[PDB]
Amino acid sequence: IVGGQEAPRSKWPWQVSLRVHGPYWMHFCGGSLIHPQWVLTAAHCVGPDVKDLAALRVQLREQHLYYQDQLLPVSRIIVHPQFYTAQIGADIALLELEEPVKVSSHVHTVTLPPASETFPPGMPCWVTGWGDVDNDERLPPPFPLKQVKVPIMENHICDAKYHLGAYTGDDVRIVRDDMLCAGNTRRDSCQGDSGGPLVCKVNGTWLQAGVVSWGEGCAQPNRPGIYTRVTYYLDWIHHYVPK
Amino acid sequence: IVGGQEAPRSKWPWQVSLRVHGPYWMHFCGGSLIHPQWVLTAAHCVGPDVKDLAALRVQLREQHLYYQDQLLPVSRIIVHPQFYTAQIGADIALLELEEPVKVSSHVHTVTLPPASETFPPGMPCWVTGWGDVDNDERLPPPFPLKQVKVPIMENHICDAKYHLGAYTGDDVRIVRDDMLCAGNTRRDSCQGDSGGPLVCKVNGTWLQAGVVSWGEGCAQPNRPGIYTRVTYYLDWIHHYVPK
Amino acid sequence: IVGGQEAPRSKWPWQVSLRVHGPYWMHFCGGSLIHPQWVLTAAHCVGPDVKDLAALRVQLREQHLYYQDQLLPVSRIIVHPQFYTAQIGADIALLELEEPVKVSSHVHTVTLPPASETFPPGMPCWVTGWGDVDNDERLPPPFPLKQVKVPIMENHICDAKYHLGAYTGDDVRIVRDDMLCAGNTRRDSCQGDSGGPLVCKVNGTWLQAGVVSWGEGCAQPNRPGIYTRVTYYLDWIHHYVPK
Amino acid sequence: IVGGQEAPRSKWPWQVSLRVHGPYWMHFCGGSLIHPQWVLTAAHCVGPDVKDLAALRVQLREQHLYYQDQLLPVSRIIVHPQFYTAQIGADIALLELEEPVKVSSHVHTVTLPPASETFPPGMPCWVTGWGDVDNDERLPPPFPLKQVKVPIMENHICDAKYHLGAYTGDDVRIVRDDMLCAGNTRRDSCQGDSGGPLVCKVNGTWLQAGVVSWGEGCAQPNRPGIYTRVTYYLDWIHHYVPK
Ligand SMILES: *[C@](=O)([C]([C][C][C]1[C][C][N][C]1)[N]C(=O)O[C][C]=[C])C1=NOC([C]C2=[C][C]=C(C(=O)[N][C]3[C]C4=[C][C]=[C][C]=C4[C]3)[C]=[C]2)=N1
Ligand SMILES: *[C@](=O)([C]([C][C][C]1[C][C][N][C]1)[N]C(=O)O[C][C]=[C])C1=NOC([C]C2=[C][C]=C(C(=O)[N][C]3[C]C4=[C][C]=[C][C]=C4[C]3)[C]=[C]2)=N1
Ligand SMILES: *[C@](=O)([C]([C][C][C]1[C][C][N][C]1)[N]C(=O)O[C][C]=[C])C1=NOC([C]C2=[C][C]=C(C(=O)[N][C]3[C]C4=[C][C]=[C][C]=C4[C]3)[C]=[C]2)=N1
Ligand SMILES: *[C@](=O)([C]([C][C][C]1[C][C][N][C]1)[N]C(=O)O[C][C]=[C])C1=NOC([C]C2=[C][C]=C(C(=O)[N][C]3[C]C4=[C][C]=[C][C]=C4[C]3)[C]=[C]2)=N1
Repeated sequence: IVGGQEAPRSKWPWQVSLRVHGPYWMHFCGGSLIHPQWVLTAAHCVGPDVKDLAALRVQLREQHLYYQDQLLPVSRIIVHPQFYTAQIGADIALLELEEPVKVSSHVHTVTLPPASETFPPGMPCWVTGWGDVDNDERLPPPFPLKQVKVPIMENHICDAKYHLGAYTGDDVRIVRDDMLCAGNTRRDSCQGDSGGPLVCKVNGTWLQAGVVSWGEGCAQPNRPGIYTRVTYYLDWIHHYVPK
Repeated sequence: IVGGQEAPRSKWPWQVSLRVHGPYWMHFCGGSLIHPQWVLTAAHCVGPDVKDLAALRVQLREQHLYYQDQLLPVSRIIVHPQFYTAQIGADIALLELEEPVKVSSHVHTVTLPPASETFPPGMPCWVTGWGDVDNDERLPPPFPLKQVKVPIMENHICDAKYHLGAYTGDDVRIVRDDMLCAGNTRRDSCQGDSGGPLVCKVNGTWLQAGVVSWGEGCAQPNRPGIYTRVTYYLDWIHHYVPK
Repeated sequence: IVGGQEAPRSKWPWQVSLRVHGPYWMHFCGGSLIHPQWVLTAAHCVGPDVKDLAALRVQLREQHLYYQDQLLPVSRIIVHPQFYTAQIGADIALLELEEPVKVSSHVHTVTLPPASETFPPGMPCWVTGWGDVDNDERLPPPFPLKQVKVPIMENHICDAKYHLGAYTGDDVRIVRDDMLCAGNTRRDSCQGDSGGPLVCKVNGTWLQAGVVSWGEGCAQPNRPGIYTRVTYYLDWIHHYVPK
Repeated sequence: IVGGQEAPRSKWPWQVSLRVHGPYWMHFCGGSLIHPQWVLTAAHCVGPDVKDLAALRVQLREQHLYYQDQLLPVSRIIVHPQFYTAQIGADIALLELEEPVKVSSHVHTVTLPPASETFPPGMPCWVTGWGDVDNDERLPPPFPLKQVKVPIMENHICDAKYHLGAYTGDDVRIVRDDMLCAGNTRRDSCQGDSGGPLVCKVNGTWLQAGVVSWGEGCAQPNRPGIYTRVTYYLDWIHHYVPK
């Protein structure tokens, strides 16, 4: 997370940390609890190649990473089949936990938007996570969960920005239709936030508009953050995740 | 190059080394001379973002890197407008030297193939460069130009193998048509060879069939190397390079 | 600490951590509270060259590094005038706090030994700290305080071992008189523990026998840990720390 | 070498390069040819712990390291018995080649100074090597052999310099009698030059006055290069090396 700051402990009850087995269960990606037994994340965080579930764990809402670890095993990794790379698209995945979690004020699901929802450009949204606080710049210990207010941006406008200073032809799609974008040169998500959530308060309730996907660096000029548009894959998600 | 030997002084007279400015003019990609004023290379070596031409130079064939440097300035960098990432495709580009080079037995251009050339399996080809000699293993000083004979396989054979051990649907094409496939777990090109040539001997003449592009690691099981299919972009090349 | 276990919250009330300014107040060495206003540590941790005091801070006993920081500023760095390198000797130093500390059962001083105490082999001694759990292997987060019981051996026994597999002449002392040795190939202190305490229970009381100094690697064969012998420097310590 | 330049092909015909086995025979220290079959160097380059000879080699005068390599095996490694660390002293050693090298105008021995010889402070001397061109920054490829003119300085005046900005007491020796110093904030030897020679032209003839040993950083303020004084160990060398 670039810009923004440490999050109050009562905020973002659905944020989660993905841990991979090594000298210690290390955080490699963010995620979100969208259902007592399901975690929404970014496909590249766990794909394209097949993974060994034995080496993966999910950590629910934690104020400071690693301090009060309570690792939860995963039973299934469902990576969207159209995924191969973040730039191409369909960068979204599902993690089924072996046991549902006992929700509470402190830890509970976030809500998916309805297939109609669109989130207008210049709409206040928040992205959260434990990622780098800047290009090649780790979040130092005690590893607090961070948050930043980032403005949504019209799909075509981000595509347009990504063509500036680039040899890529203007009519060649870079930011694709299954993507969403937010951020500026001051506020943005970075490495370590991947698979994390982008949420916006709509009519007084929180909806996940996106999943932290990719981008050319973090908060770079004319290089806004690119996210996997959630509304776009709701049908795929609901094929596994009960309504 | 993985699984090769040091190349003799009389071979690959068209090989070139691209140099980036820094504490010293470091080698970051390969290339090939297709004309006294033009060099063929990979688009991901110089793009998708526009670079400062000043920080780039070209070194013509050397037996060992940095020892007999005679760096040459570049006046133009032309990247195929279709390019953005190597996996997507169109990983091809051109460089125009500020002056034409005097050709000879030790350094002359390579012949481009006719639009109808296929390069089918069985037919032996070679790939050259100064890249790593294995995953994460840099070429050791004095940095000799290496060569290796690589087996060519049909595009659909490689595509099917890139799906083995992957979540990507067998239906989603990975190895695209503007691409060419070669190598195995003992012979392959690695990081540092990108942009360099892949040549096959046809009717006694040497033809550049590909441009070192990408792959999942080097010489890895079920992940043969992927090269930009040169015949697919001939028309584009001729919009800049004389026939 | 090498080959230990995580330490209980009620043990080692004198153990402290030294922090140096940077992206965050990072732990670089260990120490011990010997007086409400004084901290004992290794001279190599803060010298031989004079440092900017403002850039230094001291953290009192903590169960997990960085979790609950309450950094305390330092007004004076006092390094034994005889120190230059640890192998040579006099690897001892004093830190005076700008303010005295309020002691309790969780945070109190350690008892220094009487000038005549020896600590012969077969004595119960422990060494604590936040250092590496092995050679080039950092203590993984949440960074718990570790402890390990180390076997103490006579100086001449360690001096002879350091000579095995070495070109240094036998009559050329390596482990010097103002030094003490402990540990084996399974129990030792490592990088990061430097300056911390080595305590031994003697007749119901805990006494600081030495200060973690140096060694060739950690827990390496014939290379036991070497500590500055505290009894050797009582007179010096007392020219600053009131009796 | 800091603040110097590439050496003319016909200077320092005695400079040598020490190679250690690994992915390739990498340079780790310098040395000098003092007899057709003996190489003078620093003990900290090959000790204090015993090394395996099969892993060591010797490369003679080379304009560019690694280019025209012709490694020579070493029959024996003689490390002064009083050596343990560079700061303590006796940082000198001898390498006995398996064969006598055939001297020539381009490759011959340097001369040892007479026991009574005293290089006056201010003496115009030269230090050669392939070490870093500055603190933490390697010598770029093609790795030319550098040289720099460094002024010798009085042993006492250096000891004093090293106490400035240091807690070490004034009457406590840092720069000892078996050492000598040279260089300033613009001219000095650096990591990789260790074991190399420090020659001075005396009465029309080159004498090796020092062996690159140690120092705090390279070219740092009030931290001149410290070298093992050769004259001091003439008797020890002649005990092995003929006349
Ligand atoms: C992401 O955090 C970044 C975010 C970039 C910002 C988003 C908006 N502004 C910029 N995305 C990124 O780097 O995308 C690259 C796409 C081309 C991120 N951090 O790290 C990654 C890549 C990554 C690193 C490591 C892993 C991993 O270790 N996964 C484990 C390995 C494993 C072994 C056994 C069992 C399970 C697993 C999963 C995965 C991805 N992206
Ligand atoms: C390529 O060598 C690899 C080859 C992989 C093998 C092929 C067959 N088996 C595997 N490909 C690769 O890494 O692909 C990545 C995905 C597309 C290679 N090595 O490094 C790259 C990437 C790269 C590294 C460095 C630069 C660079 O520094 N370019 C300079 C920057 C600059 C500034 C000013 C002026 C000019 C320049 C060019 C570019 C690309 N690919
Ligand atoms: C010590 O932990 C090791 C312990 C080794 C074991 C003991 C028994 N078995 C082996 N000792 C060591 O490495 O000694 C080396 C010399 C002989 C240790 N870890 O790191 C050190 C050295 C060291 C590293 C870093 C600093 C430092 O950064 N100090 C800061 C700089 C600064 C600037 C401004 C204000 C204050 C400061 C302090 C210091 C020492 N020893
Ligand atoms: C020396 O180049 C530096 C020079 C510093 C300058 C001198 C005047 N201004 C500063 N000295 C140094 O760092 O001293 C530190 C002492 C306290 C140098 N560079 O690196 C070293 C240390 C060193 C590194 C590596 C080796 C080595 O690899 N030796 C091999 C290991 C081996 C295995 C099998 C068979 C043979 C060998 C030899 C040795 C020393 N000093």
